[PDB]
Amino acid sequence: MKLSQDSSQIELLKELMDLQKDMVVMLLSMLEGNVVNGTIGKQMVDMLVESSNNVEMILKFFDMFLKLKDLTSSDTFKEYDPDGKGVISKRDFHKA
Repeated sequence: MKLSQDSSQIELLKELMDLQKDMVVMLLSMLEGNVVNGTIGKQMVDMLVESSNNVEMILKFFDMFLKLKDLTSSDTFKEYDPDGKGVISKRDFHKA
């Protein structure tokens, strides 16, 4: 969140994303030998419910960015100002 709130710092955000990807890969490797009522699955869901707020913020961040990608090319934003490259006064962007 702190890194997305500003620019000129994309590298740190990308490295943090790679670290989170490796962490969830570790979780998947822990789960890859589970049963429907596995003790490891119970431990993981307990860890999630303990870290409820953090994973909520991560999911909200991902929702925001995925919905932005879906909305920038959904109804009228791709042909709003089709003169040259992307020219948005950001006021129409906010209202849309």
